[PDB]
This record gives sequence, structure tokens and C-alpha cells, in this order.
Amino acid sequence: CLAVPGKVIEVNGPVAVVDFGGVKREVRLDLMPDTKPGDWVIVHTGFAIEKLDEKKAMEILEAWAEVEKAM
Repeated sequence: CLAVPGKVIEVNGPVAVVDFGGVKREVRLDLMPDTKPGDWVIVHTGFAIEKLDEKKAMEILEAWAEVEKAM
């Protein structure tokens, strides 16, 4: 919905491929260089700015679903 987490599926140096609901995008990892496939990330202007796990990604999606329903 807005800055929704994506799943890191590939890492090549400072560039990752990250899957956002089926749509893969290239994402820069310079700010989080330890990121690995299987991690989740929040992305701002093409750069991963937070690394998170699946559990937290789920909770964020649940919150979005809730705010959207509430509005």
C-alpha cells in the first residue's frame, strides 16, 4: 500500500532482487550490506532502509489491511 515490505530473493554484491507481491525489483543494499536472501526489507527510493523478518512483515501487512478497512 505504501512502503510495503518485500522479500529478498537474490543478492549480488550491493544489489538485491526483492519480490513485492510477485513483482521483482532491483534494490540497493549499501545501507544494509549484510542482507541475505530470505530477509524482508522496506525500500525508500530504491534502497533497502530496514531489514526485517517475515513475522514483522506480516504484522505490517495486517496493519495496512486494517487501516484500509477502517477508512
